[PDB]
Amino acid sequence: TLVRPKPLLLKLLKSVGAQKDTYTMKEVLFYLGQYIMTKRLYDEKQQHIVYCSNDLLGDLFGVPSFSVKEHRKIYTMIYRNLVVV
Ligand SMILES: CN1C(=O)[C@H](Cc2ccccc2)O[C@@H](c2ccc(Cl)cc2)[C@H]1c1ccc(Cl)cc1
Repeated sequence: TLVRPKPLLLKLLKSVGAQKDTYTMKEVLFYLGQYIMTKRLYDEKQQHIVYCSNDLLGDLFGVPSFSVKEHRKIYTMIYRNLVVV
């Protein structure tokens, strides 16, 4: 499943080295994750928790925080920022 990220997500992916306009979900998650890890949006004590308030990611996802353990929720928010090819 190749997807085409909407402007805002494309901007975040490319901010961590992404170069294409089209990607597989695994590549999206990889860059999305390198973005979180690079910025250190996660909590040191509760490392599965992400704080993205006032961030590009918070804008993207529409939430102030989320847990990486909630896969369906993460998939939902990501899907809202891409069109499936
Ligand atoms: C599946 N996956 C990844 O591919 C990347 C891996 C990565 C880490 C560092 C540098 C490059 C690539 O991120 C994973 C991950 C990110 C953040 C947290 Cl808090 C936990 C796992 C994890 C992940 C990516 C995105 C999201 Cl929203 C949740 C988890």
